[PDB]
Amino acid sequence: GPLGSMEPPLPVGAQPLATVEGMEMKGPLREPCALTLAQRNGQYELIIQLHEKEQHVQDIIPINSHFRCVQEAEETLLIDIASNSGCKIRVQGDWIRERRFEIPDEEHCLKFLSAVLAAQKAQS
Repeated sequence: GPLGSMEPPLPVGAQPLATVEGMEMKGPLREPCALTLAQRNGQYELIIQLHEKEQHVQDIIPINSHFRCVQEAEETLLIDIASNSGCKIRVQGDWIRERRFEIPDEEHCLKFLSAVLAAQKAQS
């Protein structure tokens, strides 16, 4: 019913815990995107989707020490929700040097931040 006529863009094995629409900002320019948290193989992983004109690029960014989500701060992994209402976060790790992301949808931001925060909180 809720599923589309064709397999979803996200991995089949992946279990999208939460899905939200955000915007990826980069020094030279920005580009609309979407942040989706999913659990695969009993592990937590964050998938970043870019609304690229060509095709939705699938970026697999596993959640762990290498992956960090800082909410408008140098390193505020413990707290992220406190800064609701248009939340801006930054991701840095082996997969990517540094990229910015934002979610203007507060209601959606709560689920995204809560799910992602819980994932990192549980790991560390």
